[PDB]
Amino acid sequence: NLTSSKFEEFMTRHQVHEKEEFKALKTLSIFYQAGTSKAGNPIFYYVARRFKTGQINGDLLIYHVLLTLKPYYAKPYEIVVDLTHTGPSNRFKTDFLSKWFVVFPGFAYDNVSAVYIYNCNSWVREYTKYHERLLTGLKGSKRLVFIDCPGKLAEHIEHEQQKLPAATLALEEDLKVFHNALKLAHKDTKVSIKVGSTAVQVTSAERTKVLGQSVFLNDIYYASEIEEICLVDENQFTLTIANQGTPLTFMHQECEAIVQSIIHIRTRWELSQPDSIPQHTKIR
Ligand SMILES: CCCCCCCCCCCCCCCCCC(=O)O[C@@H](COC(=O)CCCCCCCCCCCCCCC)COP(=O)(O)OCCN
Repeated sequence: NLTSSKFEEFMTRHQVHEKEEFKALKTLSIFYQAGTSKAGNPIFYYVARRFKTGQINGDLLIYHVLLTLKPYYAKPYEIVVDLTHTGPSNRFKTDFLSKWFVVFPGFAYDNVSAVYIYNCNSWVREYTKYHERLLTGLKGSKRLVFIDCPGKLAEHIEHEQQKLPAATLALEEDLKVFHNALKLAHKDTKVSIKVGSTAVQVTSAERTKVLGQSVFLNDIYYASEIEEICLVDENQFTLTIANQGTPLTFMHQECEAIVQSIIHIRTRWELSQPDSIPQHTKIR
């Protein structure tokens, strides 16, 4: 017996404005409004990789999202979802994922004009497949728009109005592209490794079906997550990532040149961290 009105009433009396954990949600900037699109509707951003799946009460996030939509959700609006560097540590669960469908007034769902998903990656696609039963409503919908490059965003949201997180923008500068590479797995597929100053981006060069739509799957591995860099052969090199299990092996004509480039970034981070040395070793 849960509806949009009871949830709204419950939070109000269960006062949360002075919790000192509801305030931090604003500074963290998980959900905020910025700019307007060509059609003239306001645009809201959702930074997906700022939510830790077990550190705050889930109901607080819903209330914060709701409280910033009341003045606007009576008319059409648009949402930009930023999935940069999203992983299993910031997922929703079935108990908490199904709440999002039964908490807002029924017309709030209809006013959503379009959705712009940004920087999808492999984990998200697998996450969608597992929960495909719930997300059947979104299957094949025409309101989902997938962005392939930052330039395409200009068409829908005009430049000088887009406000993405400062971190997200920094991940598209000083790039060192290596086109035509190939990824070695159970089923290989073209990729294009890029090695910026801070992190390594494995941008797939082939479109794949996500929620019934073809799209590219860009993946980002940060320096701190890089553990092993080796060159088995000039044809192939292998990378090991923390907590990801099996290492990733790729084939390129100049793997040694690419392998050298990654080492430079890793070495600089080693100097960057001030801590002398960690204590003990984690074993699984
Ligand atoms: C109603 C307004 C909702 C505003 C939400 C703002 C915050 C965005 C957060 C997006 C990620 C987390 C929530 C994802 C589930 C949202 C489910 C939902 O509300 O879906 C309905 C409305 O959705 C929308 O209008 C916008 C959908 C947002 C984008 C969804 C992306 C899905 C792709 C995978 C996301 C993986 C996220 C991983 C964890 C962060 C679909 O329409 P319907 O016909 O089923 O509704 C009638 C139900 N009685």
